[PDB]
Amino acid sequence: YAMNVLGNDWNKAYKKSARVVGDVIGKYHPHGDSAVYDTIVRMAQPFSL
DNA sequence: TGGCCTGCAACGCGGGCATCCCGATGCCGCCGGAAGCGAGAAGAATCATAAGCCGTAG
Repeated sequence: YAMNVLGNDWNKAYKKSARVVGDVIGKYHPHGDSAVYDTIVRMAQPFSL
């Protein structure tokens, strides 16, 4: 939902992950930073999904 | 297509009968072995008590 509200489509340029992590911690998931980053890494691994 | 079962006819040998000689055997007495499973001991299958990682959380 945060990535959709931010407006980062597939046909756009890349963006830094720290901004997205900070936004998620600030608005919706204020439960640390390690879990969100680990979830992002897990979603980014091709051999994991 | 080749071989087998059976009817007809001819031949032979053994079933039955008795008994004399005979071989097992039931019984009796004396001696042997194995069973008797109960118990002691060893081996093995199974049960009971720690970790390692799977991913977000502190």
